[PDB]
Amino acid sequence: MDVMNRLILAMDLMNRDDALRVTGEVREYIDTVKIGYPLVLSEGMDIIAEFRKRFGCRIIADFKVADIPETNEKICRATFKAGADAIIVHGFPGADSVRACLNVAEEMGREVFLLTEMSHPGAEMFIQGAADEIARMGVDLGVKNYVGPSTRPERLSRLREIIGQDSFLISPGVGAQGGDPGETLRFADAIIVGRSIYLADNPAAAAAGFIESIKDL
Amino acid sequence: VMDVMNRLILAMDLMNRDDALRVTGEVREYIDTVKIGYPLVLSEGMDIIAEFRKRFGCRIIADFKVADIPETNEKICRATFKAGADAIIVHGFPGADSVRACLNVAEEMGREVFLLTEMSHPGAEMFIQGAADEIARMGVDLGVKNYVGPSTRPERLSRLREIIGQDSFLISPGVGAQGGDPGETLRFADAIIVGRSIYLADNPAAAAAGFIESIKDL
Ligand SMILES: O=c1cc(O)n([C@@H]2O[C@H](COP(=O)(O)O)[C@@H](O)[C@H]2O)c(=O)[nH]1
Ligand SMILES: O=c1cc(O)n([C@@H]2O[C@H](COP(=O)(O)O)[C@@H](O)[C@H]2O)c(=O)[nH]1
Repeated sequence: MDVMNRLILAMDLMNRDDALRVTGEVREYIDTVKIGYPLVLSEGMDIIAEFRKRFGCRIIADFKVADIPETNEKICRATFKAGADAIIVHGFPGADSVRACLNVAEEMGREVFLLTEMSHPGAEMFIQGAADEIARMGVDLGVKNYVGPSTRPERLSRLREIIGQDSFLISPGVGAQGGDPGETLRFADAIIVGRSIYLADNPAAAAAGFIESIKDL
Repeated sequence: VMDVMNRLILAMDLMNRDDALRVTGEVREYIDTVKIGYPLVLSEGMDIIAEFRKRFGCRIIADFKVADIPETNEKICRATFKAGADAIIVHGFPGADSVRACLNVAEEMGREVFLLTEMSHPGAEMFIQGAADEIARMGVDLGVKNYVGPSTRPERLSRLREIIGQDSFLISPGVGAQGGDPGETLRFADAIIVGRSIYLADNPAAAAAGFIESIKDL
């Protein structure tokens, strides 16, 4: 995957008008938008096709898929039907649940991103202790795309070590949650940025600023 | 606790509105509580919750296995309750802050959180099972009153019931298609969740009636 400016917009605004306006304002800086449940549950899955019609951007569906294999398959099918190019899947529910997603992705053209360790404080309770093993499971399953935490660069670096330089790694927690853009890009291929752009007084200036920060990367 | 008719919750995972509405209507004399998840919601929109309420008397549990950071969890819960869900199911594995975010929204909006502890599928043994007793204990500490645990592992469901206490409410999937037994599961769970064994049946009403006959003494 080739992400313009190594910057993925996390579009978690919850109304269509604002979400479309803000995305339009920063469109020159990106070609990849992560759309999650806050927007989809507020405005419907039709929002994905609309983003493609308006912006001709890549769409990552951040649905943190975390069900049994049978249900995971249905979720992936519905999601790719809506025009998502990729979907984010939790590793914690185990290999069969990940494989179900990989199967559908193969069938419909698309990519699976495996979420290993999460960026928020609560990730330390259960996820962190499992995260290296989750990454190894991804490697065993042939997963090529991964998500790991900007807020813990040593954990992100370890994730990169496990999956190797050939795998693709994106990383949230930049800005609002405390992660640094430049440091994150030592290890990740792209950074995910939500609030620091979409809640900014001037989202365009915010996006430009991030790119300035990582300009020599 | 919610008064689940016949201790039986329909897992409505059909992916088109017409079939989902048909099947739910056919079993409505037997079931007043319907679990709606992402297969249906991502196919037909959140307004499907409204359509179910309009057509049927039914309580709606949104099985969204919420598993994000606290800030995103709050948004998901808000959107879900705005749409009319009585309750939402949240994963415990992302930790206490993520669960608390959901509880806080549920409290403000006058709705309920169900905490998913251990899962019913084989993959659950890899990571979830080893954390599940602690996830459940965490739920109790956080004041969670409603839980989900696996019919496919009676020993684990029994332990989960111990941890949460007799006063907590416990619902359990994996009955039928995944191999769990209705009666055995009701030793520990307040209600069983049944999907495919009802919604793929030639006569879903007959299938529901059959489940109820098998648990009539309970
Ligand atoms: O470990 C993780 C995985 C996520 O996808 N995300 C998500 O990435 C985004 C972060 O946005 P923000 O920059 O506003 O903190 C959100 O959409 C959120 O759900 C996260 O913050 N940490
Ligand atoms: O541990 C779990 C938690 C779930 O919510 N569920 C879910 O409960 C249902 C099971 O349906 P079924 O009876 O067809 O196997 C599905 O909606 C599924 O996603 C599960 O099977 N095991």
